[PDB]
Amino acid sequence: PLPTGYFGIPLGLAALSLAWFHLENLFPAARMVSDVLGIVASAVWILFILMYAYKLRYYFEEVRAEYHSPVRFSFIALIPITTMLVGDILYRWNPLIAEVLIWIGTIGQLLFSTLRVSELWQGGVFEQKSTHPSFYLPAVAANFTSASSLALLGYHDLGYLFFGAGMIAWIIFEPVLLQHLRISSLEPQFRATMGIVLAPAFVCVSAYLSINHGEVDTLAKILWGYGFLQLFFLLRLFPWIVEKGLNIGLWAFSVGLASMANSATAFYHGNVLQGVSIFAFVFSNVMIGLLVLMTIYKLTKGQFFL
Amino acid sequence: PLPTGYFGIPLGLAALSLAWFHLENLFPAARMVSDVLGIVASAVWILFILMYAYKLRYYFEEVRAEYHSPVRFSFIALIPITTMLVGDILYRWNPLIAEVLIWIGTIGQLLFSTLRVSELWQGGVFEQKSTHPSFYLPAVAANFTSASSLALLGYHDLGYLFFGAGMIAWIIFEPVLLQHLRISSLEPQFRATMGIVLAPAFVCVSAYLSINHGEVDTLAKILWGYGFLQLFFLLRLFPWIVEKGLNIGLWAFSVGLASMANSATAFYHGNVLQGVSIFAFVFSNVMIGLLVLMTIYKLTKGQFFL
Amino acid sequence: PLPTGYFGIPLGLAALSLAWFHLENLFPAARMVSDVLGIVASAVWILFILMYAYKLRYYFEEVRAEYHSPVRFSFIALIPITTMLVGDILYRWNPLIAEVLIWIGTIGQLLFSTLRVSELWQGGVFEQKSTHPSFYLPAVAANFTSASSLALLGYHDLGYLFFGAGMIAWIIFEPVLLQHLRISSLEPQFRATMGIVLAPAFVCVSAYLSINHGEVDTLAKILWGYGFLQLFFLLRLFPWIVEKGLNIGLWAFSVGLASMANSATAFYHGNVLQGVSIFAFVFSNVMIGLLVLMTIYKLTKGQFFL
Ligand SMILES: CCCCCCCCO[C@@H]1O[C@H](CO)[C@@H](O)[C@H](O)[C@H]1O
Ligand SMILES: CCCCCCCCO[C@@H]1O[C@H](CO)[C@@H](O)[C@H](O)[C@H]1O
Ligand SMILES: CCCCCCCCO[C@@H]1O[C@H](CO)[C@@H](O)[C@H](O)[C@H]1O
Ligand SMILES: CCCCCCCCO[C@@H]1O[C@H](CO)[C@@H](O)[C@H](O)[C@H]1O
Ligand SMILES: CCCCCCCCO[C@@H]1O[C@H](CO)[C@@H](O)[C@H](O)[C@H]1O
Ligand SMILES: CCCCCCCCO[C@@H]1O[C@H](CO)[C@@H](O)[C@H](O)[C@H]1O
Ligand SMILES: CCCCCCCCO[C@@H]1O[C@H](CO)[C@@H](O)[C@H](O)[C@H]1O
Ligand SMILES: CCCCCCCCO[C@@H]1O[C@H](CO)[C@@H](O)[C@H](O)[C@H]1O
Ligand SMILES: CCCCCCCCO[C@@H]1O[C@H](CO)[C@@H](O)[C@H](O)[C@H]1O
Ligand SMILES: CCCCCCCCO[C@@H]1O[C@H](CO)[C@@H](O)[C@H](O)[C@H]1O
Ligand SMILES: CCCCCCCCO[C@@H]1O[C@H](CO)[C@@H](O)[C@H](O)[C@H]1O
Ligand SMILES: CCCCCCCCO[C@@H]1O[C@H](CO)[C@@H](O)[C@H](O)[C@H]1O
Repeated sequence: PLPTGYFGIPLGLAALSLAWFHLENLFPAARMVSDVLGIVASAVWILFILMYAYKLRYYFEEVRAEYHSPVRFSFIALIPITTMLVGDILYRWNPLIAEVLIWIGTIGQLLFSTLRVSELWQGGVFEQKSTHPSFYLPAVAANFTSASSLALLGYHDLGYLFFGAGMIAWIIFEPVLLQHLRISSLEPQFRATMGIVLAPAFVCVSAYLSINHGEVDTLAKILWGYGFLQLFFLLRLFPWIVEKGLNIGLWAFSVGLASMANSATAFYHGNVLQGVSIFAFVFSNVMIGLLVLMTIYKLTKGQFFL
Repeated sequence: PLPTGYFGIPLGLAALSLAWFHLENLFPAARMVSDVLGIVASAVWILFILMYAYKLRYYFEEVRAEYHSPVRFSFIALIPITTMLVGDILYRWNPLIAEVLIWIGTIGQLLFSTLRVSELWQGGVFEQKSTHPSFYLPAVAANFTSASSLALLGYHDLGYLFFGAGMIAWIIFEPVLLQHLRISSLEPQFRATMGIVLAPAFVCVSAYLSINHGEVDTLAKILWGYGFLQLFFLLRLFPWIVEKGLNIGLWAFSVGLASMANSATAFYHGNVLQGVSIFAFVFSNVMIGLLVLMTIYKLTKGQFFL
Repeated sequence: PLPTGYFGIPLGLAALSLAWFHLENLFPAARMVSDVLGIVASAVWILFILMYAYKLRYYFEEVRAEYHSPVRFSFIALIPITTMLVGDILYRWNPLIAEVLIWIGTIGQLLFSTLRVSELWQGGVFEQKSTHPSFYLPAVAANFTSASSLALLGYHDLGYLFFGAGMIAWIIFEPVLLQHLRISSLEPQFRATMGIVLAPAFVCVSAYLSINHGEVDTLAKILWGYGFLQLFFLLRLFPWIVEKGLNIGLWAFSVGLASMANSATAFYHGNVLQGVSIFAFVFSNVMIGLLVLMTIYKLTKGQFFL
C-alpha cells in the first residue's frame, strides 16, 4: 500500500516545472528545464496514480481508515492537487487532455472537502491534537490549485471564487494551528509536516498572480512579506524539525518552495524586488534539488517504498 | 414572552425584499414582489416590536437573563438589525422615517455591542461552550447592516467604518468557532443555528457592494468564493442539522440566503458569473419560500408562539 | 534593573512627535510641538538605552529570564521599535544617523522574532495562560514600525513586505487572544496591557498610509472602523482595567493612541471623515498628556524607578 503522502513528490516537481516555464521568454533555456521537470513529475504521478488504484482495489480498508481519520484524510487531497498540476504541465502540449485533468482534479477536490472537511463540524472525532499543518492541503492548497488551473483555461472569475475559498480558509485555520503549535509539542513523527506551514502565503500569491495576469500589486507584496517571515521562522526551526534525522517527509516543504520559485518569476518580470526574487528562485531550486538527491539516495538503498 | 430569535423572520423577509428591489430596472415586475415582501416584513416587525415592548414591561427579568447570558445575548441584536432593514425598505416611500429607523438601529446596535460584547473580555462568564454561531449577530451582521443602511443615506465613508468593523470582527471570530465546532458536537437544541455560518461572507459582500456602488471587483469575487464553499459544506451537513426534525430555528439560514439573493443581483448587473447569480437568486428564494410555508404550517397548528 | 516595559514611554512620545510632524504644512506651529516631543522622546530613549546596557552588563541573568519567558520576552521588542521611531524623528535633522538607527532596529526586531517567536512553535513552554496582548509587540508592532521606517528611507516595496508580515501576523494572533480574554479573566497585575489591544488596527493603518503615500482608500477606512470599534470596547472596559488603581502600565495605551493621532492627520489631509479625525487627534493627545502628567507625578514621589 503506497503511502498517500508520497504524492507530495510529483506535486513539488510539477509546481517547479511550472515556475521554470514562466521564465522561458526571459531565458529560453528555461523551457528545456521546465519540460524535463514536467515529464519527470508526470511520469511519477502516473506511477503513483496506478499504485493508488491498486491500493483502492486490494487495500480498500486502508484507504477507508485514512479517509475517516481526522488527521490522515488530508493527504488524499494531494491526489486531485497533483492531477491539476500535471494538467497544467500538459497544457503546453495538449490543451484538451490538460483541461480534462484540470476539471477532474477540481471537481474531485471540491467534492472531497465538501464531504470530509464539513463532516468535522459534527464534532467528537477531530480532537485538539488533530490540529496539524496537513489540514492546509484540502482546505487551502487544493482551492488555490483549482484557482490557478481554471485561470489557465480562461475561467478567471471562477478562478477568483476558488482563490477566495482558499485564502479565507487559510486565514481562518492558521490562527488555531499556530496556537496549537505554541502549546503542544508536535510529535517528532509528524514534525516534517511543519514544512507545510511555509506553503500558504506562497501558494496564495502564486495563484493570485496566475489569475490577475501577473500584476504584482499591494496584495502580492503583502503576501510575500508574511511568506518570508514564515520562511525565516522555519529556517530557525529546521534543526528541531529534523532532530530525529532527515526523512522523505521533508517533501512537505516542496509545496511552499515551488510556489516561492513560481511567484519569484512574476516579481522578477514585474521588476519588483528583483534581488529577493533571484534569491528566492535559486534557494527554492537548491532545496528541491537536495530533496531529489536525498530521494534518489533512499531509492538507492531500498528505503523508499514501505 | 416572545422568543427573541423570532426577529430572524422579519430579518430574512426584509433582506429578501431589498434583493428584489435591486432587480426592478432589469425586470419591472420585481418591484411588486419587493413591495409585497417589504410590507409583510414590516408588518411582522411592528408586531414583534410591540410584543418585545410587552416583554420588557411585564417579563423584564426574562430580558435581563437573556441579556446577561454569554450565549443568548446575541439574539437581541436582531432587534436593531431588523429596525435598520425595515428603514431600508421604507426609504422607497418615506426617506425621513427611514432615516430615523436607520439611526436608531445603528446607535442601538453599536451601544449594544459596546456594552455587552466588550464585557465578555472580563473573563469568567463566557465559556468554551459559549462559542456559538449566534455571536455573529451582534459582532458582524449588525455592523454590516449599519454599513449598508448608512450608504443608502449617502454616508459612504461612515459606512466603510462599520463595514470594516464587521469584516475584521468576522475574520477574528470564525477561526475559534470552526475549531470549536470540529472538537465539540453542537447540541441538537442549538444545531439550527449552524445556518448562521452561511451568513458572514454573503452579508459582507452585500454590504460591500452597497457601499462601493455595486462594483463587482476582486474582493467581491473572493467573498463569494468562500461564501459558496460554506454553502456546500452546510448543504452536506443539512441532514445532520435537522437530525431531530425540522423546526422554526431554521430561519437562521435566512440571513445568508437573503444576502446570497441580494449579492446575486449585483453580480448579475455587473455581468460577472451570471449563471451562478441566477442559481443563487432562485435557490435562495425557493429556500426562504420553504421557510415561509413551514412557518404558515406551524401557525396553522398553534405551534408558533410559545 | 530597568523594567523593560518602560520603553513604552519613549515609544508613545516618539510616535506622537511624528503625528504632529505630519501636520506642519497645515499648521506651521505643529512643527515646534513635534520637535519638542521628538527631543524629549529621544532624550528618554537615550537614557533607557544606557540603563538597559547597564542591565545587560550587571544584571544579565535578569535579561536572560525575561528573554526565555513566553510572556515577558515580548517587551524586549520595544527596544528596536523605539530605536526605529527615534530614527524617524532624527531624519528631519540628520538622515544618515536616522538611517543607521532604522536599519539597526529593523535587523534587530527581525532577528529577535526569528529567534524567539518561532521557538514558541516547539511547544511545551508557552501555555494557554501566556496568550497576552503583549505578544503584539514583537509579532505585529515591530513589523509595522519597520514598514513605515523603510518607507521613510524610500524602500517602499521592502516596506510592504514588513507591512504584510505585521498585518497577517495580527489577524492570525488576535482570534486566539480575544477567545482567551473571553474565557480567562486576565489577572489585574496584567490588566493595563489590555491597552495594547487598541494598537493593531491603528498601527496598521498608520504604517499603510506611510507606505502608500497617504492615500486614504478602502483598506484604510476598513482598518479605522475596526480600530474605533476596539476603542469603544476598551473605553467601556476602562473602569475594570483600572479596578486596582491607575498605574504606569497604562502607557500600554499610548501605542494605539499615538497611531490614532498619526493616522488622523492623513484622513484629515485626504478630506475623509475630518470630524472624526479632529476628535481622534484631540482625544489621543489629551490621553497621552494625562499619561505624562501621571508620570511626572510618580517621578515626583520616587515611584517611577523600581
Ligand atoms: C480516495 C477516496 C477514498 C474514499 C473512501 C470512502 C470511505 C467509505 O466510507 C464508508 O462508506 C460506507 C459505505 O460506502 C459506510 O458504511 C462506511 O461506514 C464508511 O466507512
Ligand atoms: C480523490 C478524492 C475524491 C473524493 C472521494 C470521496 C468519496 C467519499 O465517500 C463517502 O464518504 C462520506 C463521508 O464523509 C459519505 O458520503 C459516505 O461515507 C461515502 O459514500
Ligand atoms: C489579509 C490581507 C489582506 C490585504 C489586503 C490588501 C489590500 C489591497 O490593497 C489595495 O490594493 C490595490 C492594488 O495595489 C490598491 O490600489 C489599493 O489602493 C490597495 O488598498
Ligand atoms: C525569478 C528570478 C529568475 C530571474 C533570474 C535572472 C537573473 C539574471 O541576472 C541579471 O541579468 C540581468 C539582465 O538580463 C542583469 O542586468 C542583472 O544585473 C543580472 O543580475
Ligand atoms: C433590550 C435590552 C435589554 C437590556 C437589559 C439590561 C439588563 C440590566 O442589568 C442589570 O442592571 C442593573 C441595574 O440597572 C444591575 O444592578 C443588575 O445587576 C443588572 O442585572
Ligand atoms: C436593543 C439594544 C439596545 C441596547 C440596550 C443595552 C442596555 C444595557 O444595560 C446595561 O447593562 C450593562 C451591562 O453590560 C451595564 O451598563 C448595566 O448593566 C446596564 O445599565
Ligand atoms: C480576507 C480577504 C482579503 C482579500 C483582499 C482582496 C484584495 C483586493 O484586491 C485588490 O482589489 C482591487 C479591486 O479589484 C484590485 O485592483 C487590486 O489590484 C487587488 O489587489
Ligand atoms: C440575480 C439574478 C436575477 C436575474 C435573472 C435574469 C434571468 C433572465 O434570463 C436571461 O434573460 C436574458 C435577457 O434578459 C437572456 O439573454 C438570457 O439567456 C436568460 O438567461
Ligand atoms: C536583549 C536581548 C537579550 C538576549 C538574551 C539571550 C539569552 C541567552 O540564552 C542562553 O544562551 C546560552 C548560551 O549563550 C544558553 O546556554 C542558555 O541556556 C541560554 O539561556
Ligand atoms: C534587541 C533584540 C535583538 C535580538 C537579540 C537576541 C539574541 C538571542 O540569543 C540567542 O537565544 C536563542 C534562543 O531563542 C538562541 O540562539 C540562543 O539561545 C542565543 O544565542
Ligand atoms: C482583513 C481586511 C481586508 C480588507 C481588504 C480591503 C480590500 C481593499 O479593497 C480594494 O481597495 C481598492 C482601493 O480603494 C479598491 O479600488 C478596490 O476596488 C477595493 O476592493
Ligand atoms: C488630524 C486633525 C488635525 C487637524 C485639525 C484642524 C482643525 C481646524 O479646524 C478647522 O479649520 C478649517 C480651516 O483651516 C475650518 O474650515 C474648519 O471649520 C475648522 O473645523
